[PDB]
Amino acid sequence: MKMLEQLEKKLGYTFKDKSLLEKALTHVSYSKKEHYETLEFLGDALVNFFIVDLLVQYSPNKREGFLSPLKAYLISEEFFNLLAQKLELHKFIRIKRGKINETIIGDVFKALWAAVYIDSGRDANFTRELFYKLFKEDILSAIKEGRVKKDYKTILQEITQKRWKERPEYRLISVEGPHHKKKFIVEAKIKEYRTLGEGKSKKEAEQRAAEELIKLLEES
Amino acid sequence: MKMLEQLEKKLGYTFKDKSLLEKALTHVSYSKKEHYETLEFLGDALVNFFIVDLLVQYSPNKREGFLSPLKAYLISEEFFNLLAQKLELHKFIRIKRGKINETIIGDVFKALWAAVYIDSGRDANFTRELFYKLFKEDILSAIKEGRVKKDYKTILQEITQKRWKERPEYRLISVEGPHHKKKFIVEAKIKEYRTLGEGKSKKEAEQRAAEELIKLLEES
RNA sequence: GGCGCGCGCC
RNA sequence: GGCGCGCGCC
RNA sequence: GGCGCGCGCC
RNA sequence: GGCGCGCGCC
RNA sequence: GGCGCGCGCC
RNA sequence: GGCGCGCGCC
RNA sequence: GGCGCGCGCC
RNA sequence: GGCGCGCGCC
Repeated sequence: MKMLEQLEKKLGYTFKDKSLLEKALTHVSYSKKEHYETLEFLGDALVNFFIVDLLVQYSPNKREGFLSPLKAYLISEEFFNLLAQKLELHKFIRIKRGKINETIIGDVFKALWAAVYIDSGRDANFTRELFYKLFKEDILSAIKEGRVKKDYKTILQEITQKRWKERPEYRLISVEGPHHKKKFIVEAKIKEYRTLGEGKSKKEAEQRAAEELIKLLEES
Repeated sequence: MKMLEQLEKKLGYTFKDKSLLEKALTHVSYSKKEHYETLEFLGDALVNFFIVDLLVQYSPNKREGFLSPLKAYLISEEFFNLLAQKLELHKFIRIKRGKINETIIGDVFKALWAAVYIDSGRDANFTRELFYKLFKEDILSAIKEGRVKKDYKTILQEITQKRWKERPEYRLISVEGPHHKKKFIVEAKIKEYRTLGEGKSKKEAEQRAAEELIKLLEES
């Protein structure tokens, strides 16, 4: 069967307007016109909604402070690539050699959903259910394991502990501003590498200091 | 008539579960339990989708580079407050004195949409149309006038030109990295105030330098 | 948009 | 032959 | 009319 | 560079 | 979570 | 009496 | 078992 | 502070 059919089968949906599906699979490098860009823009918001709606229904904790870290991972390039793999998107994409990467597979994943949405006559309910039918389980699992984007302090430690079997040091340099709105400046150190970071709390300051130190190291 | 009815009338929708609507209107300051937080989280993604879907259908230019600045304004606190005013949200919100502001009116606006969505049995199509019936025109107008969040360079100029009838100066300090991936460092100046900014293009560098200079000025 | 330039990738 | 990133001139 | 900023198209 | 849209200052 | 502290707002 | 921001101790 | 980081609850 | 979940190093 033709390639579009193969994907429609993996998708469990058949397009009325095949050009829509093909456009979602088309990178600008392969065609200056009718490529996935606009569908990606729409797909981004669409899928974001699908994910959040599911997250808010199945997350054990309904507090935003808890929902946010989960959502960050659930709408991340890493996770989208995980879901796309089930569809083997890579072999369907029309693109020049040497240009494909995970950002692209992610873009196409999003565009594809925008295409289905449009092809269905902008039926958000139908498209959402189609989405869940394919990925609800993968999403619930991630929510169950509480997967999240590792934070900077955690990332820094893993780095320094591997390359030196040592942990970075954080120290308060200064505190400014009104007592109910203090500004904290903290330094992160490893070996002779040093970086500063400011925040509204010591925790936040350290996070930023860690972020910078990671860059600094990565550069040297 | 009761307050919930007044709002349902302005909304053109009547809730089956009034507690849902009331919760969307309830700030944590008024009640530690059953306040709008989770609905705001869901409403944010929902409304974002409503806006983007409309933008992608009615924007004259379908390129992302063009869509993005419009979307930034269309999903901004400023615009949401504009749409909320039509509903007079402020008088329906349950909150303690001295805490309400535009971020809150924005949160409630979002929560309300999440509430309607849930109350309708998670019917995204119905809710979307309800949304458009009330705000499609306001959105199309904004898209027609091409409203966008003023950028830093523009903001800086307006500042310096008002307070000094003068324009800031930008100058290239240095350029680093591979020729196909240069790093630009630029300085923005006004009077003796000076700030630096880096970017992948001179334009971007200046933008960041302008961003910082605005802060610096605002502080002094 | 036109005329060019440096760099990189196929 | 085709793309990409940046820069300059009109 | 001038100066300048942003964006679109050519 | 040109033209267009938006805006600031004169 | 408990016991406190500085500050701010009603 | 009620909230908020930050910090400390267990 | 130890040290440390993040998050949740109490 | 305790307990829980995740992880890094020993």
